[PDB]
Amino acid sequence: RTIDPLSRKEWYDFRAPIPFSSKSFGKTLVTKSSGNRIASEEIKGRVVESTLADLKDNSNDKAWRKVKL
RNA sequence: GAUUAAUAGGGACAGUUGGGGGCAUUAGUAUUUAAUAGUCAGAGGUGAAAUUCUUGGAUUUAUUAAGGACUAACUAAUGCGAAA
Ligand SMILES: [Mg+2]
Ligand SMILES: [Mg+2]
Ligand SMILES: [Mg+2]
Repeated sequence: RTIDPLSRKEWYDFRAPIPFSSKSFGKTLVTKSSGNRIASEEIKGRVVESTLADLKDNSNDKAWRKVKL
């Protein structure tokens, strides 16, 4: 290996809104700020496709409901 | 002084029924393309292959947008229309 391609990558934990569990569900990858590119702002519009893996108690039976965040 | 009133036909009317028609509306993924992000070396296609596309970054992934079509699944020895 020479220079792992993810060298510049920062990770972020997803947080779910009021109906769902406050606990993070997944994590996302983004490139570091370049002085033009602002790290936080490259993520303004991203879209998360999840089950209810997102409601701790009630989740396990509903794999049938997809939620976009 | 006007025959009945055809399980003849025309008309009226009443609750329906239909994927019948004409206008408007309106959705839905899909193909194709574009944009914005990603990532990389292969994608396609075939019996094998080769023409093609690919580092100017394809195929692939996410989110939108444009544009013409088309109405899946439910869908059937079911329906409507004179037939198409
Ligand atoms: Mg469209
Ligand atoms: Mg359309
Ligand atoms: Mg029917």
